Order: sequence, then C-alpha cells, then structure tokens
Amino acid sequence: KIHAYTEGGKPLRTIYLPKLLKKVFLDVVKPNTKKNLETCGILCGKLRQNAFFITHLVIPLQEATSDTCGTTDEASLFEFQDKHNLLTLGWIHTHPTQTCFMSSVALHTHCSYQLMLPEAIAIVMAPSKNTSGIFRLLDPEGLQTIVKCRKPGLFHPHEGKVYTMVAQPGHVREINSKLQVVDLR
Ligand SMILES: [Zn+2]
Repeated sequence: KIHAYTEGGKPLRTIYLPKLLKKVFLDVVKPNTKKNLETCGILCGKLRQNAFFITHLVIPLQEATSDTCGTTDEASLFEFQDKHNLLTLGWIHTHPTQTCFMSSVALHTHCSYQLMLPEAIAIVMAPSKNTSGIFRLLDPEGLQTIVKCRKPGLFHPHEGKVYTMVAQPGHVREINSKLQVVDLR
C-alpha cells in the first residue's frame, strides 16, 4: 500500500500514531500551557512486522520557560523504557504562544533522534494557533547541516532548508488505537 522514502532514497518503515495522542498530550500538559510554559514528551512504542506502533506518551522529568523545555533526568527515562522494552520513536512539545515550526533547539535535539532512528518524528503543537505539525529533518542534507553545526546559541539560524513535514499517511499514519500516558514528573 505505502512505501515512504527519504531524500536520499532510503526506505522508511511506517509509524502508527494514536489519533488521540496529540489531543491527550495537550490535556495532560494544559496547566503549563496556561502558565505559558512549554512541555515535552517522548513517543514510545514497539516494532512489530517492520512497522512501529506508538503505545506510550512519556512525560519525563523536565524544566521549561515560555521559550524552552528540556529533560533533567534521562536516567530514569532510560530505566522506564528499558524495563518495559519501549523504543524511542520520536518526541513532542508545545508552543504555547508561537506558530507551529521547528526551532533551532528542536532541530538540534531531533537530529540526534533521527540519526539513531531514521523514522523518528518530532510533533510540535501550537495551541494558541490551534495548529500542530509532524516534522523531520531532510535526510541526508538536513541531518548533515545540523551535525556539522557547532554554533553556540539557543535560537541561532541555519542556512539552507533543514527540515520538512512528514508525509502522511505514508511515513506516519494516524490511527484508532490505544495509548498509555506515563507521567514521570
Ligand atoms: Zn545549529
């Protein structure tokens, strides 16, 4: 039915995302959005038959401003995932006031995830704008740009096109399946 490919011609296995996830993530983190604070989550799941299914939304121990968010204890994130045999399939964070786009920070974070898993996706929610997006870096050219990048500075620019929206429903298909939310905060 569906074969998705990167810019470099490598095949991408399908990721099945619960349609409820986006909505549910906004629900659980709504208090921070109120206080104009970003929140991040991890999309976790399993590989069955050359396709990935997102089964858990994990909210890690974190810190945030209206501009940023970041994990503060990846050790217990690891232990949880290791204990329950859960793959890191991507991640999600909010833009309480902003438009829907991948920031410099997000691109640097996601680059590493996508190198470790070419299908890895970054979801960004913009509640205030009532828009959301599912993104990934161009592969190989965007990954290359961010890998070589050594600019200090949280909101610095990059030159050239670096990321793109994931094509749905080819790479990511939103379905009608279960979801556990694990809040580690
Ligand atoms: Zn950079």
